[PDB]
Amino acid sequence: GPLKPEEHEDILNKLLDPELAQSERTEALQQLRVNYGSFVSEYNDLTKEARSLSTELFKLKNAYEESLEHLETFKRENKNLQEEISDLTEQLGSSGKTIHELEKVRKQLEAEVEDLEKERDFYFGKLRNIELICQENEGENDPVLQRIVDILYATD
Amino acid sequence: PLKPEEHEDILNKLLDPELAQSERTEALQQLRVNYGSFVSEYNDLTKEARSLSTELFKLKNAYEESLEHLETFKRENKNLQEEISDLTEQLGSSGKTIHELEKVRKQLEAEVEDLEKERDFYFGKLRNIELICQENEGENDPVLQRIVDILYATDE
Repeated sequence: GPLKPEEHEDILNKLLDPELAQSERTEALQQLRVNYGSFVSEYNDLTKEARSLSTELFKLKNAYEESLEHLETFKRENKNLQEEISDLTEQLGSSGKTIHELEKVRKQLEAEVEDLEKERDFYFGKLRNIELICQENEGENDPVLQRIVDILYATD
Repeated sequence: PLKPEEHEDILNKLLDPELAQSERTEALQQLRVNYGSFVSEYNDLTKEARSLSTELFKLKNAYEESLEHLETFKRENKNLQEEISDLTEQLGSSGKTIHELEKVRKQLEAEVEDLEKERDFYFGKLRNIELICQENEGENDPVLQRIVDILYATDE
């Protein structure tokens, strides 16, 4: 780009001698002049660049805060959905425990019905068998047997 | 640093090789000091620029990380919310199992009751018949003896 400090100094040295080539004197000044105009334009450009960088910054700062706000509202919804799932699985736990107890109850009741059915059949079959014996012997006209028959035939 | 016109005015003095040696040394020193400090202010600004080009870089990265965290929570929240509807169906059917098992419990308890009544009814008849056979033991009646054999026979 422009002139480095030690190069600039090289020209100043030439300009010190009051009796060096006048053509080279005026040529040395035009170098200093053209250099100084470039260095001002370089500095200016660099100032326009830093200003625009500062504008990109706080334009990105507006975006960062909208995103940090957006991200926080999903963090909260994520936590709310967590507690939601937690509460449903606690209910599934209790529901499951209730079902397990009702199934034990059902199993107990079915074993009791089986037993009671078989006991009822056992008594009924005895009454059938006893009526066959009364029937075999009815020609005896035995009033004791007929009392047994009266018990057998009585309806609820 | 000095304005381009002040710089020019110092070049205009130096154009003259007959300028007094004291005036020339001071002029040259004016351009010397000015140039070094201009290069300083230029280099301060360059490192000041690249400073904000790094902060902008870090912030850009942070902002994009913020966006990606928001996409992760979004995708996760839809996944949680679909999990809740699944858990909710599971719990809904769980409650239906409880209601069905409760209806079954009531029906089986009512059936146990009915079978106890019917069992007691036939048993009551057998008891009345045992009493008749007991009261008529003295008869030594083989028909009653066969009825007694039935009353006391075992299920096996």
